[PDB]
Order: sequence, then structure tokens, then C-alpha cells
Amino acid sequence: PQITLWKRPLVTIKIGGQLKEALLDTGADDTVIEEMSLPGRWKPKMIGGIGGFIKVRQYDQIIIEIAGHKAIGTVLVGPTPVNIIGRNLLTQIGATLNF
Amino acid sequence: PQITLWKRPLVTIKIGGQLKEALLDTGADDTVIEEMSLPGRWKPKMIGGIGGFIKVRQYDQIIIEIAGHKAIGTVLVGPTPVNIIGRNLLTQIGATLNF
Ligand SMILES: CC(C)CN(C[C@@H](O)[C@H](Cc1ccccc1)NC(=O)O[C@@H]1C[C@@H]2CCO[C@@H]2C1)S(=O)(=O)c1ccc(CO)cc1
Ligand SMILES: [Cl-]
Ligand SMILES: [Cl-]
Ligand SMILES: [Cl-]
Ligand code: NA
Ligand code: NA
Repeated sequence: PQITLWKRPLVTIKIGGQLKEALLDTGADDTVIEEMSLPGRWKPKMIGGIGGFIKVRQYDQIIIEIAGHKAIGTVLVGPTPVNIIGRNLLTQIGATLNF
Repeated sequence: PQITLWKRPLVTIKIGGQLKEALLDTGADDTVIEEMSLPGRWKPKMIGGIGGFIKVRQYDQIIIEIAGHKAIGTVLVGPTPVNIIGRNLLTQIGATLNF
């Protein structure tokens, strides 16, 4: 699809068996999801942006379905105000910015 | 252009006669630039990023070039890790996300 930016580019994702809404975010290096359980090992990380930093759990090799497209990669889990699909997964679905 | 996302989508902007680097950020509603002088009056605004809310200075109807495209719109000035071009100006340059 071609998604315009008049509104937030929100899509449906499936992660850990759960359906969520998330933002397709070219400004995010990595994918960040609101607190949930995921299987396997994790390690702590701090990530920062406007307003400062938050502590997250870094889970590697996690599958997400993004608008119907399967991708695998790292997912950070923590107290983000919005679920964010970052570049690490946007690349896997072939997403581009065009103008 | 068609910009892939393996790297940060950094572009050159021109504001106030100065060249700066900025990030094309589809997860940002608004355009946020580091401290600089801009003409005219400003209004207060609070924005909520990943780590919390901050105060910024809102300047309306500012001339800004983005990757060679002309925009005139709202620029927020305040402490951000990098200059970010949000959807308010991404729409003016005709940007869409595609996959
Ligand atoms: C500031 C950027 C360089 C990095 N951000 C991605 C942005 O699109 C970030 C995504 C986001 C975060 C919280 C709430 C809503 C959206 N938008 C952002 O700050 O936009 C600001 C905040 C205001 C609400 C959204 O638009 C307004 C302008 S981020 O801090 O969320 C981030 C930082 C580290 C990682 C890990 O790589 C992922 C995301
Ligand atoms: Cl990854
Ligand atoms: Cl590619
Ligand atoms: Cl605007
Ligand atoms: Na894992
Ligand atoms: Na103004």
C-alpha cells in the first residue's frame, strides 16, 4: 500500500499471539512495544528520545506480522507511550519513504 | 526520491539561511529542531516523547527547505536528540510510506 501522512501511520500488528496497533516510524532505529510478556531470553537496555530515556527489555529473534507481512528481529519492550515499528523491521517488509 | 530504511533517513534542511541535518520522522506529528533563533513571535506547546513531556517554543509559518523541497509551516524549538521533520512538513513535501 501507499500510506499518506495526513494522519498517524498506524497499522495492525500481531506479536506474541496478540493483535495491537502500532506506528510505522522511520524515526525509530528499533521497534518498541508497550509492556507485554515475550518468550526467551532478554537483556536490559536504555533508549532515549524527547523527554529523556526509558528502560526496556531487549528480546532478539521475535516474529511480528505487520499489516499482514511477516518480519523477524529485535523487539524492545517497555513503558513507551505508543507501540513503534522501527527501521529494523520496516526494512524487512520493504518499506520506503517516497516524495 | 525513494528512501530505503537500512540507514537513518537523514536529509539536509535549510532554515534561517543555515544548512542543518534532520531526520525524516513519520512517527512525529510535529517538526522539532534544536535551539536556534527564529523570527517572529512564539507560542507555548507541550509535546510527549518516548521519555515524557517537554516544553518547546512554537513558531508558525516558518520557511524551511527539506531535501530540496520548499515548505512553510510550524517549527517547534526545544531539546531533541536530533532535528526531526514530522508529518506536518512531510505532507507539504508530498511524502508517503510505501510497501
Ligand atoms: C525522537 C526520535 C529521534 C526517536 N523517536 C521516534 C519518534 O518518531 C517519536 C515516536 C513517538 C514517541 C512517543 C509518543 C509518540 C510518538 N516521535 C516523537 O518524539 O515525536 C514528538 C513527540 C510528540 C508526539 C508525537 O509527535 C510529537 C513530536 S523515539 O524517541 O520514540 C525512539 C527512541 C529510541 C528508539 C530505539 O531505537 C526508538 C524510538
Ligand atoms: Cl533486528
Ligand atoms: Cl531494499
Ligand atoms: Cl504546519
Ligand atoms: Na530471543
Ligand atoms: Na510566525
